[PDB]
Amino acid sequence: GGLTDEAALSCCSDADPSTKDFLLQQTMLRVKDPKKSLDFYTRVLGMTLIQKCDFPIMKFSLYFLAYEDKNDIPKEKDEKIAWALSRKATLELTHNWGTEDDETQSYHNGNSDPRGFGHIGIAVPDVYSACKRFEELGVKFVKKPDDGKMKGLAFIQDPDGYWIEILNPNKMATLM
Amino acid sequence: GGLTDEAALSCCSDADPSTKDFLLQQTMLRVKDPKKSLDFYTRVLGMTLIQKCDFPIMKFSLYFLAYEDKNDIPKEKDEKIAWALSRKATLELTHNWGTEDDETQSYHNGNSDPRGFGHIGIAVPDVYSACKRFEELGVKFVKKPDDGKMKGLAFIQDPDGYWIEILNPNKMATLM
Ligand SMILES: COCCCn1ccc2cc(-c3cc(-c4ccccc4)cc(=O)n3O)cnc21
Ligand SMILES: COCCCn1ccc2cc(-c3cc(-c4ccccc4)cc(=O)n3O)cnc21
Ligand SMILES: [Zn+2]
Ligand SMILES: [Zn+2]
Repeated sequence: GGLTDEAALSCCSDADPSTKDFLLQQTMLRVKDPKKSLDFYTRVLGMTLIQKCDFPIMKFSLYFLAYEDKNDIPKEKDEKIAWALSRKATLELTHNWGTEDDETQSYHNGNSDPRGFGHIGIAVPDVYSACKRFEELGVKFVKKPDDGKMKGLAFIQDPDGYWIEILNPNKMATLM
Repeated sequence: GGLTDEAALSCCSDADPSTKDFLLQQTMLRVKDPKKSLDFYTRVLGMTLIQKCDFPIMKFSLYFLAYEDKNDIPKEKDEKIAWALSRKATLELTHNWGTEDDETQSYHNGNSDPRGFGHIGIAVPDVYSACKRFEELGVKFVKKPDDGKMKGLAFIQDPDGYWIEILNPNKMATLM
């Protein structure tokens, strides 16, 4: 039903040299309550808060989370922004002020109509031990590692309900 | 209002040692037409198609795009999957078979009600030269670099309408 491998490659062009230093820097998700999101991403997932930016006229804050050593965060405020925003693979959480206190408000995770965004995914050394720890911490699951046909791969959800895939790259090929 | 820097830090925890090797591997977006999406991400953005996986019973294809040298892609199939799925900062595009032929179908970019996911962002050496080339290539813009308040920061759109931030970490706007 889909493209063949050769048809897909027929649509691919070699990377133009003007793009050689481009990097996929961030994925932005809006979060209802930053206190709950910061606790989940740092305590449960082990990410580090590398930069916090506040925009008082726009009435929002940005929280940059990444798998980085906090000791690599520069001291100078200008060098800190240039370093945080040049890290690959960051998660940018947007807090629109006041959502945490609004009962009628909630964000949409993209996995039910209207669909679009699906998930972020974390590569781990051991899906089963990571998931046993998530169960112990009361994390909500979308798919446990041994549920469904795709055994050894899981999906959990964050406080806003966004999906997070948990995968071990060294054990994926046997699923084909 | 927003959180203070100290209040945000109090919500954070140091990383449990069992998460020390976790990495943010992928961001998944559903795409209506893989031919259009592959052309955009490779020719316009300069990403490389590092892995394509087809699931005949799930009725979908997965395309993994990343800023990687095509010469680093392994030759053998199982080695290829383990390498592609262990790269940081990949973009996973999901093609649910048949959407390209459904005139009434379209994905939602998360930027209009109901909101959630907002965008991916690419860090570039210079926003102006990057955007000059995007203009020459007929890319659709949400925000040109000098439109509105924040200068030197742009937002473009992919073929499904997902927003893509174009930023230069060395030339970000001054924070209040
Ligand atoms: C509970 O509903 C969850 C969504 C449906 N669903 C179930 C399993 C599954 C795996 C992949 C999947 C497979 C793979 C994969 C598997 C084997 C080899 C190579 C890639 C990579 C990947 O990123 N993803 O997301 C994608 N959707 C999946
Ligand atoms: C087209 O409407 C888009 C939504 C509203 N909007 C306008 C400008 C703008 C910049 C950032 C922004 C600023 C920054 C930033 C700016 C200065 C210092 C540090 C971070 C990082 C970042 O990832 N983003 O997304 C986020 N939303 C922004
Ligand atoms: Zn952003
Ligand atoms: Zn995935």
